[PDB]
Amino acid sequence: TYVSLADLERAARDVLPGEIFDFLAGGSGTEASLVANRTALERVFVIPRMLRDLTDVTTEIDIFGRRAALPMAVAPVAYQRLFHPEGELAVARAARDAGVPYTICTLSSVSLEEIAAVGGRPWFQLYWLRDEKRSLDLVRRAEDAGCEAIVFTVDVPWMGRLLRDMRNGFALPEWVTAANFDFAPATWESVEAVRAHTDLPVVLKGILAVEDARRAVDAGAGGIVVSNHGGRQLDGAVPGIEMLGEIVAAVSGGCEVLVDGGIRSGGDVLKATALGASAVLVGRPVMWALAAAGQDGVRQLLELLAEEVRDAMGLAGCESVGAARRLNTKLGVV
Amino acid sequence: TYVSLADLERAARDVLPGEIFDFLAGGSGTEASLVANRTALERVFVIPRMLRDLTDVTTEIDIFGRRAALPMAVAPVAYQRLFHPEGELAVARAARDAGVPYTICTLSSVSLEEIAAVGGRPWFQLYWLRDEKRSLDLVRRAEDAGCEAIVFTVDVPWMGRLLRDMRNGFALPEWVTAANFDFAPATWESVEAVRAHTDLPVVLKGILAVEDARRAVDAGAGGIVVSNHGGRQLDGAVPGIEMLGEIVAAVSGGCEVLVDGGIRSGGDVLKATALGASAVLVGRPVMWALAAAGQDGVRQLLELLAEEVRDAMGLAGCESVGAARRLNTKLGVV
Amino acid sequence: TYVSLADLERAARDVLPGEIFDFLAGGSGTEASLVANRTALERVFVIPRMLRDLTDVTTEIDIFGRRAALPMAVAPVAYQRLFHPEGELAVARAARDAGVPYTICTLSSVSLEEIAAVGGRPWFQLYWLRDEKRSLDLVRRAEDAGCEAIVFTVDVPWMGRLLRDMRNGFALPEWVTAANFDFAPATWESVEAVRAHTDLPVVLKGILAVEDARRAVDAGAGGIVVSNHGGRQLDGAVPGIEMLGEIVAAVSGGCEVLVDGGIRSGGDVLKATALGASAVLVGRPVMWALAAAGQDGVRQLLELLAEEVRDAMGLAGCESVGAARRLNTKLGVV
Amino acid sequence: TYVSLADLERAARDVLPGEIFDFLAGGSGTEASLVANRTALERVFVIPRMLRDLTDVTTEIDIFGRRAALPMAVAPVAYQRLFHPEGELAVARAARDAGVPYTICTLSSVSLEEIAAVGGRPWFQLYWLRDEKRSLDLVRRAEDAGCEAIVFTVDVPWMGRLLRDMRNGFALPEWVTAANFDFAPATWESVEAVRAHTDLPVVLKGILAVEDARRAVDAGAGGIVVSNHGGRQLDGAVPGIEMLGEIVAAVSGGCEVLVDGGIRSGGDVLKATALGASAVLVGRPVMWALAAAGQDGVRQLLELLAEEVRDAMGLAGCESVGAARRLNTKLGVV
Ligand SMILES: Cc1cc2c(cc1C)[n+]([C@@](O)(C(N)=O)c1ccccc1)c1c(=O)[nH]c(=O)[nH]c1[n+]2C[C@H](O)[C@H](O)[C@H](O)COP(=O)(O)O
Ligand SMILES: Cc1cc2c(cc1C)[n+]([C@@](O)(C(N)=O)c1ccccc1)c1c(=O)[nH]c(=O)[nH]c1[n+]2C[C@H](O)[C@H](O)[C@H](O)COP(=O)(O)O
Ligand SMILES: Cc1cc2c(cc1C)[n+]([C@@](O)(C(N)=O)c1ccccc1)c1c(=O)[nH]c(=O)[nH]c1[n+]2C[C@H](O)[C@H](O)[C@H](O)COP(=O)(O)O
Ligand SMILES: Cc1cc2c(cc1C)[n+]([C@@](O)(C(N)=O)c1ccccc1)c1c(=O)[nH]c(=O)[nH]c1[n+]2C[C@H](O)[C@H](O)[C@H](O)COP(=O)(O)O
Repeated sequence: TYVSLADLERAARDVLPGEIFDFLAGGSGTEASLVANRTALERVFVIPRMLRDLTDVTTEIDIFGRRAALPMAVAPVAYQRLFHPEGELAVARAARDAGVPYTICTLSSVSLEEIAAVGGRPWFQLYWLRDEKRSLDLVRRAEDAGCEAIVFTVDVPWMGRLLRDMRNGFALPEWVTAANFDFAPATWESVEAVRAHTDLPVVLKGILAVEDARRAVDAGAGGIVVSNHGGRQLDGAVPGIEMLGEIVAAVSGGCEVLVDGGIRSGGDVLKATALGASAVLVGRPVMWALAAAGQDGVRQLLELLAEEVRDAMGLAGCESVGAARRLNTKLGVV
Repeated sequence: TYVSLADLERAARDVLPGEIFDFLAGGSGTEASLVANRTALERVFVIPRMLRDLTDVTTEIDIFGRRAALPMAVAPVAYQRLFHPEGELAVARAARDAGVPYTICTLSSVSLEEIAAVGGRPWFQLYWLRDEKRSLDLVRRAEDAGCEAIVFTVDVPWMGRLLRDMRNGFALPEWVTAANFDFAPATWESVEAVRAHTDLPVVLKGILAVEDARRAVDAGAGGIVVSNHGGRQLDGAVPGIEMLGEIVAAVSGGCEVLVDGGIRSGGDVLKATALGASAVLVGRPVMWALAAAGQDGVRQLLELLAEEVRDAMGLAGCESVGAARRLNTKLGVV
Repeated sequence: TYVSLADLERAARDVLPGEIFDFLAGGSGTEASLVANRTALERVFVIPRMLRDLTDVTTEIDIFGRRAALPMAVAPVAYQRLFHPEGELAVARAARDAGVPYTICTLSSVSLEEIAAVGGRPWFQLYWLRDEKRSLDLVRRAEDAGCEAIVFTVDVPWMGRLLRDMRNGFALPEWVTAANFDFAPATWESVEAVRAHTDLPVVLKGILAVEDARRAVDAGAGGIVVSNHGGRQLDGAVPGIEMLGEIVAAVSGGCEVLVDGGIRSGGDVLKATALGASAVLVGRPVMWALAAAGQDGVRQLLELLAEEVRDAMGLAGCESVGAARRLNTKLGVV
Repeated sequence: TYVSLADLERAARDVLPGEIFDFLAGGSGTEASLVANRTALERVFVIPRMLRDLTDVTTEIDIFGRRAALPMAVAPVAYQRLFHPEGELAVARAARDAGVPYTICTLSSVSLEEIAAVGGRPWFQLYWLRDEKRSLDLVRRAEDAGCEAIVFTVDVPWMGRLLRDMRNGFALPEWVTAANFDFAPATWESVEAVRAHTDLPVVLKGILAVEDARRAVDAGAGGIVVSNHGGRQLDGAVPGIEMLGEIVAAVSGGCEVLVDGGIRSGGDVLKATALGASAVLVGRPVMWALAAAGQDGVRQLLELLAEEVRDAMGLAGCESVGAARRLNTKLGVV
């Protein structure tokens, strides 16, 4: 029914109201960083290895103590009921059935306790709130509901200027709510409060500067996500993929280094791991599957990605994800 | 009404006679430098910083002793009554209300004494005239009218070959005059005469060679504008943005280093300051706002740019323009 | 009738059912490596030499002890009866008449004994089978039939995901069979078994990593083909042409270094030899000639390539292929 | 009537039979080098100098002892009566009136004695003939007719494959003859014979390798033309402009270094001299002027180029062509 992610997006374009598709597809400003995320992955070529034993090819990884089926998690994407009536529950169920971590947003259209109840060891994405006490109660909620990691999003002191939204007069419909509720910019002091408040690993999403990666490790982060936020925050922010190699070297095994932005295939996952990522986050494509076919859509996308990943690892001579990290790359043209 | 500068230009294209739009939009020769000004800014990506205190984000700067609201001034653009009946007065009033310096041209279609009377601490742009005595009387006029800086334009021994103008038979209409009047190429001797004749800071516009920047500082310039003149002078002249980093390093704090050409957004201002500029000049977009909506148009453009700038600084972790200058960049592709 | 290879392909597009043309033309995944093979050859420019003695310009080479008319062989392409009723026999006859080695596939639609009987010293391309004993009997067959080299294809643990085929529901027609029959991934242990089983030179096709080239030489390979398999295996695998220079230097005369992917002209052959290749393989264009005009088509293509090669060598000042290898190159843009 | 060279070519496209325009416009093979000649000049940007004394801006040069009005000569272009009934005489007259050297071809459609009689100190371009004695008699003819330099073309052991000509069945019409007559590849021995046979400076056209430039100087060449022959010889040969800087450094003042290919404006002339050329050759654009308007056309083109050159030198701060050679450049993108 679907052979690549490309045909998914077309499906979602038909199903969704254009102002919802635009909300999902769009970037900030002139969408330079949105485009650059794809340019970066397309410039990377792999140097595959030949003739290696591929008896037990496995795409599994251990991350934050738990096994995952792929080196991938579902990116935090707010208001998932915009794309399908079951919203976050459809996606979280498909993620659990696929063995892939799911990231519950601070701004989910279903409450985090409900999404966590689905099972499948989920993660919680935090946005720093007005006062510290509410922020730490959010952490506590997610911790009590059984979430396994606090994904502290650090690149949104405020939202980027999403011009597609401005020229649509797009507003949150009234059947979509911030189910976790009945906002202020974070600092390294905020990170310290969260780290002190939880035993869960704390993961900072939106690190792009080598020195912010070093400071994340010193701050006790269990990991970072190297990310320009899908090109929706600072327009002109460097793509995560372009900083990944440097950051991995500076961090020097001190924490997990994830990357997101533009992952559209198993080959892209391979590239990311060959540049040194522990895992990737996938955002928009998961929402395309959700809008096209609900939970079964996302399941199919996750299975198609699982096959593409295992395909690419074997054709490159990698029996484990660790070996994929030891691949070399070469930059190409366009 | 307007979300980016892009939609402004479209507005001005409708309102203006095509031969006036062409006069404003065009470059010299094959317009290679015109295009290259945009290519240069689009190749630059910022490495934003995270989690920094943004309590008092301020886009203000001190330049030539005075406070400015943004790190930006209105570029000198001759014959502004081509674009609107109020011409330079509409733009200067909007500049003053926005806290942004305005550059009165030697070739303004309203006299400099009138434009300065608007208030708002303006600057005077000088073209070297036939004989030294008239040139220095121009300086004296501008100094007496209360102008705060002499912007000595040094890259026009004569005008570039504007081919759009040749193929339109465009000529100055008879309702547009050089209101300052009832021309010869400048040299370093001319700069010295002007410097001796005024206590105002002297700023050389059109410096592109690292060694001309060094000599500007030795000559006593209070600053330079690194500029290929909007691609209207030497076609094939390197973009200012591409020389900015080198020049800033060679000048080593010896004078203010401004840049112009292609600034089209708050992100572009951020890029320029991350490459080391003290401030930028904006030319064509201001004229688009003037032609579309007179003084209120320019006010809106200046406010939209002010928001975009403050947006971009905060998303990049910069509480001051000084911090924006300490950002790193990375060159991308196309 | 035909002046370049370009007009051949058009001819084949008309003659062939679209799902057969797609099977021939297509790559894996998003076809990034397919495209990159052409991008790589188009970025390379030659620095020709002038005024050298061109009395006896000869395109001949000695490879694996035998003389060849051109520094080129026909790439292994399975199921050649898809393109013409005479299939591999038409191509092998044209190859023999042109003095160019022909590579019999494991998956040929005519048996290898028949294709070898055509004459013209052919080569045998091996895919590792289910059990070692069948694999080595294949080698033995080809050796007994008089094949001169075992081209061990090492980059297909399994096939790449050919999306053009998936979206056509393309399947092998019933008049096309694997005539050699009435599959498992290879390892360096497999290479060693083959080397021990034959006195023929063993050539590993699909080497892209410098260290796999070094290991090939240590393994006793008489040569390698530096190849990403025409962009049909790992999508995103670096083009052979981009690794050729490095590999040639690492191998340091230890074995023949061939390259394939994207060769479309005599100039391309020249580029490959200037980067250090001993010879190239040509795949798709030969099938275009086969589909357009059977054996006479391939003969014409081989003659047109022979002239283009000799043309390019002489205009570059090369009397022998050895001299072409001593040419320098320069990388260009797009 | 004409503002740039662009509008000339359009004029010639209308006037000329398409198979004649194609003969003039076309390159060899896939026309990669034809295109690359323009790409190379468009990637080069100048770093202009400011505020320099421009009292006596002069575009004149001394080359081979004689004064020329511009740093430019008309490239050798065979069979000029294809483009206009007056052929080489129209062009040579316009060249003389403009103070620009003219290169008489071995294959001119008017005899060299006639073209030289026009005046204006012309040059003779030599192709090595069947036997040495005829070749040296050609040199002697040109020397006796008063030619001032032997432009020995060294990059045509035979002609490139001009595919536009093959697909037009283009043949020399019967009103166009090789007026110098009633061919064999050259070697360094041929150069030595010519040098011994004439006191005229010998200039080798088609040098692209740094070491061929060194050997040209050792051979006693009074100069070289760094040229890939307008992309009509080896398709894929590096553009002259891309080798010019290296060659100028290796030659180290030992001979004049000219360049051709793609010169289309005064800016292009400036770029070439900033990379170190003594002068350029211009080919196709001169034929466009000849076909559009005969002798007056070429005169207009030469005057338009003279103005563009003087324009560009002054805007870059160069009072002499020597100063233009001391400009720096910067490579850009596309
Ligand atoms: C597409 C998309 C991405 C969003 C997202 C909403 C959408 C519709 N949201 C929003 O914050 C946002 N600013 O848009 C949000 C939207 C509306 C209101 C408030 C917030 C969140 C979020 O909550 N908390 C986060 O940590 N990241 C977010 N991302 C980025 C995502 O997680 C990956 O970084 C990136 O999508 C990888 O790229 P790719 O899609 O190419 O795989
Ligand atoms: C668009 C434009 C730019 C002009 C301008 C006129 C126009 C219509 N004029 C003219 O000299 C000129 N040569 O066109 C002029 C026009 C007509 C007659 C005589 C003179 C002046 C000028 O007086 N004195 C100067 O110092 N600079 C000038 N600029 C360049 C501007 O100040 C910025 O350097 C650049 O515009 C930044 O680029 P961007 O627009 O992308 O922000
Ligand atoms: C176009 C094409 C290339 C094939 C080919 C089939 C086709 C239709 N086959 C296939 O394996 C394949 N995977 O498609 C095969 C097809 C279908 C079923 C099973 C196998 C073989 C093969 O048997 N054994 C090999 O060693 N290489 C193969 N190549 C790659 C070729 O030899 C050159 O490497 C490359 O074509 C140079 O590039 P270019 O064409 O630009 O000159
Ligand atoms: C366009 C053109 C260029 C020719 C030319 C003929 C044409 C129609 N001819 C031909 O040899 C040729 N091979 O085409 C020729 C044609 C037909 C029969 C036999 C010979 C000669 C030639 O006699 N002796 C030479 O030394 N160079 C030649 N060029 C190259 C020229 O002098 C500059 O190198 C280049 O044109 C600079 O580039 P640009 O045009 O961009 O300024």
